[PDB]
Amino acid sequence: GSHMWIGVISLFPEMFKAITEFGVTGRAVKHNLLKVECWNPRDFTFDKHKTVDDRPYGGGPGMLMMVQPLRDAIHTAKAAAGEGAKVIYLSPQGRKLDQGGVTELAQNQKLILVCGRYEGIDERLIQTEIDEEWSIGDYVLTGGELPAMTLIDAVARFIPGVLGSFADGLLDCPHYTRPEVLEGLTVPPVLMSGHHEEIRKWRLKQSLQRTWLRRPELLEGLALTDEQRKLLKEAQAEHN
Amino acid sequence: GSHMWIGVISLFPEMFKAITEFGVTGRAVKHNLLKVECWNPRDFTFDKHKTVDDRPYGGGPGMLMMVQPLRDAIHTAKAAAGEGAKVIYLSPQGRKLDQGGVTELAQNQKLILVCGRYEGIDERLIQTEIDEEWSIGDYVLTGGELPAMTLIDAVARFIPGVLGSFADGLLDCPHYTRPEVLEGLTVPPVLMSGHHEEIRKWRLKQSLQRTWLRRPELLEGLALTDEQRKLLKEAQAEHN
Ligand SMILES: NC(=O)c1ccc(NCc2ccccc2O)nc1
Ligand SMILES: NC(=O)c1ccc(NCc2ccccc2O)nc1
Repeated sequence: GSHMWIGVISLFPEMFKAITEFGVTGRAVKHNLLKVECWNPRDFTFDKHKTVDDRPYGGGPGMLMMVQPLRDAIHTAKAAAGEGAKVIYLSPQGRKLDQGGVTELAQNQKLILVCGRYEGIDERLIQTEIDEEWSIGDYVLTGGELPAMTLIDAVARFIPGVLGSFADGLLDCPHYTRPEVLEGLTVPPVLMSGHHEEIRKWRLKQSLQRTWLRRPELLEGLALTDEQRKLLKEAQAEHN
Repeated sequence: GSHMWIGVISLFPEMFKAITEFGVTGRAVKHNLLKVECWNPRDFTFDKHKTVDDRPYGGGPGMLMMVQPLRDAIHTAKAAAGEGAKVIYLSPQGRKLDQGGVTELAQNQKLILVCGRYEGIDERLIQTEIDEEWSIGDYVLTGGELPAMTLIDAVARFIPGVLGSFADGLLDCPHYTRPEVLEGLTVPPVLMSGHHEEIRKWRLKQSLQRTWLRRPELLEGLALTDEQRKLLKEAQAEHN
């Protein structure tokens, strides 16, 4: 229906088996809700040793991805995607991914994800080939593959049919399952009460309290409902 | 030497092949700089159908991980790790991972990473079994495996021997490799000059400018050197 095609450019395409063969994303792939298609720059080399890296001008300790195989791999993915595919580069210099950003990217029916290795890719390729640069967080990894897979997994959840408290901007409430007592610790009685409205308000209150204690800046981004304002006040009063 | 042991609790241990079999982390594993060891809660079930999920008290659409197999898997990993292993739970409610946080976690010789699935794990297990809760970013994924792999990859880079501009808190400068001209776009002459000190100052200036334009809040966290203050001022003047 609202299926998604994701093209991937990567020197290690077999890494993507982690999402295409397992769990909820693996089911999405098998049910044709999600298609992940990989192109390896190594297949676009012409020298005997299939060289995919190159030295940076100006010197420095690191290598970059070699332009010609990377560029040809990208052009080949773009031709397969046809019109309307947004090309994304994963890097620490990119726009910081968050849930609102995930819902934005989920609007695209087609994506091409370029996974950098070594010190990354030539700046002029970013200018000529990349539409948007994104980061999954403020840390450095050995490659863009885990960030690409993270992005795929996150947007996959918004494909209808893929799934069987972040939505209103709060951290999740605590959850409990069997047994009723675990190392002396009991389940909050309200969760046993069967009183659906009390349970809803307890969970909402807990989410508000948790967000306030752990991530108070997230509250500032919100326009709380009357009910949310009440429950948050009660929680802060009980904490005091 | 300063090798690292990482125990992993996961319903999909084969996902970790993505880091243990490929690239720089795969080399780290083969060279015994990094050891990743997985325990699957499914192996700790006793019923015919090997059930690893359970219903949450209070109702709700989701499932949680079943306590008994998860708990037994964790205890088994802890016994293998011996003393000094810090147990980490990956979740959106956790401390936000950044590079300074990565360098903190990299101090541990032993880690145990618990990967949640479904709606996560019982709150009382977090209290009784988990030392620290971490998030790789403000978004929701289908499982804690990609966050665990992200964390492993990031800390792996600080293991001596694993590697062959974030360090001073700035975004990276632009990088260029062959060819000298790419779709009309030329390499900045300074990078061709062989003038090492000019090249260093150009790169530093670019990093400062890039950080200022894309991530100005990161600059506020820094105490800039005289040189950095000068180059940033020049860059802002040239932008104006
Ligand atoms: N925070 C991130 O989203 C992220 C993305 C990619 C990455 N490493 C590959 C790479 C390294 C350096 C430059 C460009 C690159 O593509 N590490 C972290
Ligand atoms: N931002 C993160 O680090 C992150 C970690 C785990 C995750 N999903 C598994 C899971 C989902 C919900 C609750 C607990 C859980 O363990 N999604 C994102």
